[PDB]
Amino acid sequence: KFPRVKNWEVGSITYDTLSAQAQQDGPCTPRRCLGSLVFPEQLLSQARDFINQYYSSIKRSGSQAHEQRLQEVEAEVAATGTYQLRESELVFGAKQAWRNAPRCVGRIQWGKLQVFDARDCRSAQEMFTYICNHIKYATNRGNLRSAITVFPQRCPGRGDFRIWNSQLVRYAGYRQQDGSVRGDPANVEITELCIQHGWTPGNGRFDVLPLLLQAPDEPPELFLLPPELVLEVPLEHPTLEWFAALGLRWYALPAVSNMLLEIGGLEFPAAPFSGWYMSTEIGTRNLCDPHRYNILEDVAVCMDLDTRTTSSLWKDKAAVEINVAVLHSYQLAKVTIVDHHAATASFMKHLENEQKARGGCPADWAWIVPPISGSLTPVFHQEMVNYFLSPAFRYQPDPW
Amino acid sequence: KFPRVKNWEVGSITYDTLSAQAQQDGPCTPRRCLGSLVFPEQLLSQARDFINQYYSSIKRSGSQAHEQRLQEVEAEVAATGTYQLRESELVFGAKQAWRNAPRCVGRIQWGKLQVFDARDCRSAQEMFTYICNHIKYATNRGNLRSAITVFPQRCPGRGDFRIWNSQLVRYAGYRQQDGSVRGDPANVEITELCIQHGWTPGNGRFDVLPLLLQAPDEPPELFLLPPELVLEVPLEHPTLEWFAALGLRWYALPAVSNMLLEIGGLEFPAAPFSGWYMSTEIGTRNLCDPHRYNILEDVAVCMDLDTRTTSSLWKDKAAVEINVAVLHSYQLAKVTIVDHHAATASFMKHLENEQKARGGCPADWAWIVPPISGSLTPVFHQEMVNYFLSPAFRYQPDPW
Ligand code: HEM
Ligand code: HEM
Ligand SMILES: O=[N+]([O-])c1ccc2cn[nH]c2c1
Ligand SMILES: O=[N+]([O-])c1ccc2cn[nH]c2c1
Ligand code: NA
Ligand SMILES: [Zn+2]
Repeated sequence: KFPRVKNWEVGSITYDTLSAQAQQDGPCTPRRCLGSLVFPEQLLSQARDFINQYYSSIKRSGSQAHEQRLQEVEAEVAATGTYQLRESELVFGAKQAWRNAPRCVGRIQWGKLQVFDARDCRSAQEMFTYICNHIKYATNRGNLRSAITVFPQRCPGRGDFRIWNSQLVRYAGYRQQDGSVRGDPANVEITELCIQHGWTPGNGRFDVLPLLLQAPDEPPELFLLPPELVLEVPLEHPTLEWFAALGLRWYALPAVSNMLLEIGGLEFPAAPFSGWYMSTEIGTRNLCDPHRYNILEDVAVCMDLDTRTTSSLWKDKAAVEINVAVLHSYQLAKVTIVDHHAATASFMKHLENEQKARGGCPADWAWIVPPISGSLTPVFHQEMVNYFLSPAFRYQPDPW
Repeated sequence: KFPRVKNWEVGSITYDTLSAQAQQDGPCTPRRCLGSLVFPEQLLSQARDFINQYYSSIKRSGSQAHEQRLQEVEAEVAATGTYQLRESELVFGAKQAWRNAPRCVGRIQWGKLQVFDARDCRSAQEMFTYICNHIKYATNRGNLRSAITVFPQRCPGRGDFRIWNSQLVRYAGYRQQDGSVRGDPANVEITELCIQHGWTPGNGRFDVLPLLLQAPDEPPELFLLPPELVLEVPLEHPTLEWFAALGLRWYALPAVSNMLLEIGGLEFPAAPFSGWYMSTEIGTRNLCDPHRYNILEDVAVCMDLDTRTTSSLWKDKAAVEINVAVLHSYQLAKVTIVDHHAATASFMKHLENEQKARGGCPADWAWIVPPISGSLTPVFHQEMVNYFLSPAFRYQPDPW
């Protein structure tokens, strides 16, 4: 009943006993594995389980306080169909959700998370203020700090609060007449939506998009982040002098804003969170994916590489230097960043810590292993077990 | 019912209808995914299914010959508890087994497999002759040809033919008294077994191991491969002149010899197959894996790289050049080899062919994506479905 998990580099063996307690069910079946794919009484059950987790965490399970809390939750759900989380529970819940995220390699930092309680938010304007304060705190002038802001939970009698943008800071993507895209191709849809809602666009490759914020049962409202709040880093290479001339740059703060936070059966459709970048996401994914900025060929040509044949590994060489530039640039600008070697090494420690703590750790191998130099990192040689635990961060349909 | 499979680079969508027809079951459940883990009547149902597959392949399903064959097989099983394959079925079966291997990126060449029928093999000595013949045919002085030699099947009241070695060509691994290992650490166990059975061990880093061949109900017999039959490639770099001095080398023929070929319920414990190398297996895994030759640091030092900090990406830079050396060296020696870019590109074509041919393709994402520069290849951005189809190549316990 317990999956044997082996590490092929050292040969060590462990058994995931935590998986046996996975809340929901994934896409896999004994007939076929779908691991590579990206995407009343029920409420009470989840609520009771979460409360049990909370009291267990503070070493007070089975106490009068524990029993009282369970009774209160039941009473509220019986009377309103929902319930109110206590401040301390929201904090605990948010940390667990990050802890439970199978695709996150930076989980060793799970317990260090600043939680901003915005459950009293009433308007899009107030949403904006909350978001600006989050960005300010999180950016901390380069010494990034992990944070999450939680807006009002989904209610049975009203619409949801939603942040239309996928991240708080993203670059516009403008479709050109010739069929090409200026800016980030991943952001074409949201870019066009902003324009449709009244935003006169820029014409650059790195235009910070306005926020399209939605209050319950109301059309989304446009808000522009003060430039002074958006910390960016100009990209240069330590030896390749011409690299800085490409005019490339990236933002400091990776802040996912389109996921749903689930705590004890309660759902928070708007709960943006942020940490700091692992260099490969910028250097490899954002800059080199064929469907993103796709700068590989241009960089290789500037590096005087032989792009005539694949065997020269011109692509690999260019990607490595682009990653070097990202690391060099962030360190120079004094903006928090972590390379894939340091990040994966820290995750191995996280796995060890979690084995002792809960007897396992939900991890998605395809996402944990970096987009470049996979086998050069320890996680590549580590077998993993992927499963769903709650509290959790979940994907949800776009509000439009 | 039919899993939706998406390519994230192009946005194309397909449905794997083939998976719903997968015979055997895998390790995954809706509770948890174990996709990253490395490891009479029943016979008749498997036999009938395979016979049906064969007749469908020659467009004669439902014919008198088809029915007569099904009846013939049923009669044989009732009279002996097993049955024999016709040569044409054996050839078809072997090809399907390769076609069905989820972890193989070279499947576009599946139809070109040359199948050698060695079911008439009478002894370990004859087994050796067959193996040497295979090596000669397959190597072809550098112009590699894919092939498989099928030895007698497993049958009741008789032992099995077995090749103890994991591959026909492997380098010895000598555990030094100081804890280290001279040669390939992955081959320590097999090296020590060869020694026990009377082999006089060498002391080099690249000593070609002898073959430990087992005939039914007989102890394994030692056989030395004539040096002239084992084609090897000395490794050098196109610009780094000192690389050649490292004395690195690798063999031309990758020939897996410890897997079990399963066809229509029948099992062939000894059926060695071979193709040609994808450069990353040698350059990245064999030479750079921590638990293998682990030459990364030494090469980085010779390259004058700053090995003090991980953020300089010295590991990545060294790995790329080692891979360049491999490609350059095999091309210079005129020995067939394929880089990861060309291999993955060909696999995308194979997926397209298979979608039209069978409505799907069992593929293990974790194994298909190369150990370096994953996202730089098209397969990384392609969702895959992993399932078991028969005929198939399966892992089996070591004979000892
Ligand atoms: C402290 C620095 C952090 C690092 C280095 C880190 C790194 C990563 C990486 C590399 C990914 C995969 C690529 C991607 O999804 O774009 C990821 C995914 C994820 N991370 Fe973390 N992370 C950090 C902080 C956080 C925080 C603060 C939270 C939440 C409180 C979090 C929640 C998640 C979630 C939910 C995902 C999955 C996103 C998805 O499925 O698209 N991470 N993280
Ligand atoms: C012709 C060129 C070929 C190429 C470039 C190729 C490449 C690969 C690669 C890269 C792997 C990954 C396994 C590893 O990491 O060692 C693999 C696995 C595999 N290949 Fe192919 N292959 C070829 C031919 C063949 C042939 C001729 C067969 C069978 C008739 C075959 C059967 C398999 C099987 C069964 C596996 C799984 C082995 C394991 O998991 O240990 N391959 N191949
Ligand atoms: O805070 N996050 O969930 C998050 C998401 C993606 C990346 C990439 N580098 N760092 C990250 C942090
Ligand atoms: O013969 N094979 O199945 C096989 C196994 C691993 C590799 C790596 N490059 N080529 C290969 C062929
Ligand atoms: Na990003
Ligand atoms: Zn799975």
